[PDB]
Amino acid sequence: HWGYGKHNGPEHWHKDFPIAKGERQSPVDIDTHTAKYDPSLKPLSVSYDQATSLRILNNGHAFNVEFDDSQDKAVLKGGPLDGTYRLIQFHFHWGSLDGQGSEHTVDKKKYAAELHLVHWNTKYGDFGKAVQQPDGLAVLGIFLKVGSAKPGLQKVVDVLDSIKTKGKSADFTNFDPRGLLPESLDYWTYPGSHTTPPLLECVTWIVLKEPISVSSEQVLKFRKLNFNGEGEPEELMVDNWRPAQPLKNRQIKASF
Ligand SMILES: [Zn+2]
Repeated sequence: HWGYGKHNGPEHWHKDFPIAKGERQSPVDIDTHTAKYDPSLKPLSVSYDQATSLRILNNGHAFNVEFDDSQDKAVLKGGPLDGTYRLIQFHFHWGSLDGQGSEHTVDKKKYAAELHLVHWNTKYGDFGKAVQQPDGLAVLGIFLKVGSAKPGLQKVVDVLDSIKTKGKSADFTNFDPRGLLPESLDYWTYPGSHTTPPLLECVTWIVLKEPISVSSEQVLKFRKLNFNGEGEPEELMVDNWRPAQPLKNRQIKASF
């Protein structure tokens, strides 16, 4: 099936998911000079004090931190959004080297990694139904640069050993997502899609301007993950990012 290799990479996805070359595909390049300042844009509201993490899993394309979304426990509202979005999971995209890894780019600049906090619109009742709506999801994107270590991230780094290969999972309770947020909530927003198959065009992108710094050692551990299942040839999980897609008329607005 699809992956990030030469034979099943992003350039091949269109064959199985024709929407690959749709009109509101993601990620894109954020041109800071063309992005439009919108004063009608409300401040983001991140309510994660009562978040409940459950576990972490290696799905063979990335690692996911799953949360209990049976109640309005960890929610996102305000900004360009209408209604309440519930956090379901978070994952990252990274590279083989520090000069690449982000999906979205700023003025063509690539970051070391990119964190995705995925949320679904409650009016649709479940994740599965939300992915069928134009306003079904809301993903908060955060860039990672290499500098100083991120204390909040270390809990996640230490558990990777446990989910080395495709299909493994481990209990992961009492993880507070708040340790991964930058100081500023200033952002860019545009309508787009998921960055992995089914690449459904149901996402309201919310990309934070201010990146979070992670240490060399922390990102190094990400790079030790495997795409492959256990007992199979070892394929390091690196460069699990999709290249920037055409804006195609769409407009990127700024909250600042
Ligand atoms: Zn993602």
